Amino acid sequence: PVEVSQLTYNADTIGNWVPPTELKQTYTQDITGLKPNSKFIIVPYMDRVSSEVLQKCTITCNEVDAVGSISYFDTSAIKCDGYISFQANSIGEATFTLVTDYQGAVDPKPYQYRIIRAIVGNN
Amino acid sequence: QLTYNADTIGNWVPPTELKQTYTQDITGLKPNSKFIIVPYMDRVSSEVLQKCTITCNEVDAVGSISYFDTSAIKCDGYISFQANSIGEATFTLVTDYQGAVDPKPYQYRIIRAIVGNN
Repeated sequence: PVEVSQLTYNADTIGNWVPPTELKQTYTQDITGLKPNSKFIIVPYMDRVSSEVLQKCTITCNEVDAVGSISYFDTSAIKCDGYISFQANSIGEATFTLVTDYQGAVDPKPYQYRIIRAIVGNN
Repeated sequence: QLTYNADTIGNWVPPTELKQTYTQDITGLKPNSKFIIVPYMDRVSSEVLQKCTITCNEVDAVGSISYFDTSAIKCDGYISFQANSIGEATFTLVTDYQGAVDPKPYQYRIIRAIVGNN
């Protein structure tokens, strides 16, 4: 176990949300390979050319106690905001709900996420 | 035991010149505690290519943050740092904006692991 005086944050795990294939879509996505039963926070980041066709995406976890929503929007009024604080399950997984409303969706570029883990205790 | 607080948000002070290097102190933090600051965005693009890059002046801090609001959107990076004994941390901002009439600030979110005396 890591003493609080040696606490560090690992923030180098990044990934992509699978893009939708319809203009309005609700779906889920699993993230996998996490330390089992650890506490994490997932935050949005962006390095992404705007589609300029109003690609709105909201992510949440329907577990009570996974707290927060993440919002993405790429057209003029840029959103890359929110967070979700969650605990990975006993096999190192978590699931998220995505709700997308895109005004165009030919071959959309994924929105992007970063997972942060405090390395302290046995987390 | 371990929970995160991620609701502390703030603004980076905007530049007064087209090309600028300046510092900003974030204050009010728990003295000596360890944090990670990430960029976020909730902001109308200027469309005038407002580029901002941030690094931390504190001893042993690590990372860089980048912002860019025009076509190729950047809201990226992170800095992991320790607040000083006063509850402050100093950052260096490098800005290169193609226009700069009353610019909207770029935005940050500070994450703290609430564990032990952190």
